[PDB]
Amino acid sequence: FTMKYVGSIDQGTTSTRFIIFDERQRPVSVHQVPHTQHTPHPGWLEHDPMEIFRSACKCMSVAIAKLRQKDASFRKIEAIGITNQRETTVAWDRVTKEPLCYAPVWNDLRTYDITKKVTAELGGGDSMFASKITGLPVSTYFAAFKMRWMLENVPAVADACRRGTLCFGTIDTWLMYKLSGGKAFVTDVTNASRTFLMDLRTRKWSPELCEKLKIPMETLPEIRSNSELFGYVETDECGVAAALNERTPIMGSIGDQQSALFGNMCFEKGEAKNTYGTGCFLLMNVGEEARFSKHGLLSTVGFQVGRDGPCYYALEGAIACAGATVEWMRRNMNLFSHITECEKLARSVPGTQGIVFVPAFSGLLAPYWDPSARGTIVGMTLKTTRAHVIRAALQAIALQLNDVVGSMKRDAGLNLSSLRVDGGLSKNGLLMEIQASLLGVDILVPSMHETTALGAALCAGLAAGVWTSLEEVKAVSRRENSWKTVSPSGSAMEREAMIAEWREALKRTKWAK
Amino acid sequence: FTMKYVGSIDQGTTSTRFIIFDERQRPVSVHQVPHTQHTPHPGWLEHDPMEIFRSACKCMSVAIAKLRQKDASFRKIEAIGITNQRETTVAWDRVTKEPLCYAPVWNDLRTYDITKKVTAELGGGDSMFASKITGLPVSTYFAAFKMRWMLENVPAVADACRRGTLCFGTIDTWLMYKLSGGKAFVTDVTNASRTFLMDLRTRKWSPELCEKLKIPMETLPEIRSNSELFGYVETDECGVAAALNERTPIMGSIGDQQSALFGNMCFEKGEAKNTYGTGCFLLMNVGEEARFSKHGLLSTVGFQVGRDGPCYYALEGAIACAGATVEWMRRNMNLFSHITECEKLARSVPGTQGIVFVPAFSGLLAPYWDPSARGTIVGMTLKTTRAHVIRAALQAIALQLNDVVGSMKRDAGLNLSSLRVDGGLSKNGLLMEIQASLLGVDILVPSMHETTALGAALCAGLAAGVWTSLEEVKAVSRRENSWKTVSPSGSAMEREAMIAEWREALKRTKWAK
Ligand SMILES: O=[N+]([O-])c1ccc(OP(=O)(O)O)cc1
Repeated sequence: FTMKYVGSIDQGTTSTRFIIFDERQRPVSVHQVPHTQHTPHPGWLEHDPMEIFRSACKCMSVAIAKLRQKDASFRKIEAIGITNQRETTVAWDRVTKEPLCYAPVWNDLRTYDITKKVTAELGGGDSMFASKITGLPVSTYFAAFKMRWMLENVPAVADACRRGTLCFGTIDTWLMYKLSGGKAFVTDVTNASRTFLMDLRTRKWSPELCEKLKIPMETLPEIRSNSELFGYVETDECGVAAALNERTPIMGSIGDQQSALFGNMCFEKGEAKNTYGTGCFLLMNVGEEARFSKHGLLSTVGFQVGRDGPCYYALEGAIACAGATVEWMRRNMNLFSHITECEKLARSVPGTQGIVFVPAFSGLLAPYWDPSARGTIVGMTLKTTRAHVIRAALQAIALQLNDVVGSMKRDAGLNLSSLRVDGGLSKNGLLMEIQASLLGVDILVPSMHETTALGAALCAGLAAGVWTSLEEVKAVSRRENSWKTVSPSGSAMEREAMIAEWREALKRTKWAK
Repeated sequence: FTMKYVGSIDQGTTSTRFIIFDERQRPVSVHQVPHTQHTPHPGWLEHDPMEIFRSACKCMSVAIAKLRQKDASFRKIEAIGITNQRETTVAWDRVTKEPLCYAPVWNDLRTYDITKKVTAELGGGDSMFASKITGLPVSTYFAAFKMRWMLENVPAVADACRRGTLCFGTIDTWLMYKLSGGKAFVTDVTNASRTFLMDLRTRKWSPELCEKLKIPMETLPEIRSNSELFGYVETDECGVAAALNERTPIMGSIGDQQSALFGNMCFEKGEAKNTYGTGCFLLMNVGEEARFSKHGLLSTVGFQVGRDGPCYYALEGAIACAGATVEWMRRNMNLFSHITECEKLARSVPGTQGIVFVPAFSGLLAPYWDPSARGTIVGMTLKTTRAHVIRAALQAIALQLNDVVGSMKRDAGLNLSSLRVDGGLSKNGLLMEIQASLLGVDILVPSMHETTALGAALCAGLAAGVWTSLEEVKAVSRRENSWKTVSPSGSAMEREAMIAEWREALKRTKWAK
């Protein structure tokens, strides 16, 4: 007769949150705790993994306490799910159970040398040399290269290898270990697919790649699915085992972007979501068979519910961040003071009237991957004003979105039936409209924006029988969490012409070096 | 003897001033009357010649009246100089003593069709066909075309020519005619060199060009030098004769840009001035023989002191968007509000850190005439701020002058000796510093910034024997009216880098259509 509840640890780049969902998929208690963004050298970023673990734990205790106040009958959480910033890589010790050093983060660039050394000496100049095993190019992001760095550069890690005590893992594995008090060394397929060490289609580790990249398989955890028993919460770090009252299984684990994909109900092929945040990503569910990319996209696991469940696959494109760009204009250029001005300034003109603004501040991502491109504005006259500039920026973000979707259609051989939006600037109507116009499809916007956290809880709830199937999940959602829907409103010669402007502008972005 | 004074009528585009100078060259009295800007169609601008005449007479009597009140040694004006907006052309009747229409202004675009006709039907498509005679390209600015336009399109002008009663003249000629009572019908070599009817080398009306453009040599006045007896003031309009008290000679006449060149003492070859106004006009003194441009620059007369005395020639170049760029950043982009904030913001960063801001809003004038070039910013990152964008705008202005100056050096076979500056933007200390650094010459900023008015006052005063030579003229200024100097303060590698970024950036400006 009382509510069943599922727990979600959302371990992000800048903070950690615990969200408790009820069986109707509503966030009923939340707590958030930030952690320190250590940047020792230009271009490095690094996290304290004990800080992360303690944050996770504080979030669970405070969230649990806040719910108890709201619902005094609630005795236990059915299960806990983990979603996490991917690729960020932790090194720890099997016996001390303690980190050997700080965790270099997804967008950290200390792995640059090692990246060229790998392309050159292991894959003769082709970045895409192992893209049929991993689904990925050689890039600074991926875990194996951070792993490599910490073996070369960090004495205690180099040391711990010798002794057979060295564990490596992405943040899912790290949290999941420490929560288990040391008893669990596992990872899920979505996180593993970002190591550069896993085979995309088998979802097993690749001895070819470990051997080549010089990573002892002893260090690596057991790959499992996203939805199944990973272990139990058995730490009393900030009272957590106490607050949970019963022993609580961890039955969900999944990378943030996939988790947003899962939690926005993109279960069918052609369904896709655009997430905002510390980084911005478009993922498309492409179906049961992997799709590789000739147009600079990543091939990756969408989700796999259960060991024997079918594996859904995805293509992934990183774009510009509406948010970063908007904040830059406000805080660096002073083109407005508060975010409400932004949309009105953009709305106050009927177009860019000639200008294009390519916000390639740290290179061009998406189907272009040009790290020499820098932020550029073209076409300005004495009549141009900050309204045009702000507008052009929002157009620019829709435009890379479109080139990325273009690339996805080609690689995947499918259409994008719908785009779901989530992360902050899904709340800008004008942007949602231009996106809607340019892609020629609908843009869904949930009123329960909390969908990244939800994915992991759905994973954990499915596994534990809170919800019974993907069908029930979808139904409860349709029934409980409402969803605004933005429809296209463009010509074709508008679309063709705005893109034509865009094409010419990109030619003028090459700057660095 | 007693104290001597010289008056200067500074007849500009938006207002007329009268400045009385004392023999130490200090402005001791000023009055300024504006006049109406008639814009009968887009791109057209014209002026009321009798309103301008009345403004000049008002300014004279008020400035005089004000001076008697504050200076008991001021008995009379020894001579009057006239400086004027060039190219603006007035048509009047020898017997009614009055205009037959309003006066098309220098930047008036009604002459467009006529100049296309002239380029094809007389140049075979080469706008430079008569540049070796005139020093000038075919353009809407120059007076013959405005003369042609009024002949063709203003029935009263056509008629007056037929009766033999039509007078054409640039503003100097008109002012000197009406002040004369209708006696003097004269022009000075600097004004005449902007007509497209003068042979640069001889300084005579070219019978061929008058014949070819079908402008009759009977409509034109006598070309004299800048400094000599032109006539006397013989009107009592707005009480001017009663105020002058004693009969007063007119002994100086000089086009505004050349007047600023003279007033800044640029008497030797290699000496130049730049007015930093809305746009920039740079003039270099190239010496005693004409020099023709192979970089699109204008060849003109600099000055001529005394009838048939030595005649110094100049090269002239513009930029369109100097102060307009500061202003644009203020009103269109909100990068700042008060005008003091501009220099403050630009100093707050050590440099542009990668970015170039090419402010070619109305296109590139200067030695790379390109109307397809538009406003563009390259090089931006998330570290970029309005401070950087502002500093880059200062650098841009300085980089164009550099390019302009570079072309003058090539055209003349001379080094830039030094650059004297005036205009509002010369008060921007950082811009002058950046400019000295790039040109590797001293920049001279006069504290008495009334340099246009002074040029004409000096011409009149030399001719009247208030000052006896140019050496004396220089001596008094160096002594009395103190100059600030700004020396180069940068490395040759910072110079060469900034110019290399500038040249790279210029290749990205092509946009319009
Ligand atoms: O540089 N200009 O374009 C420009 C030049 C002169 C103007 O008017 P003035 O200052 O009264 O002569 C106004 C604008």
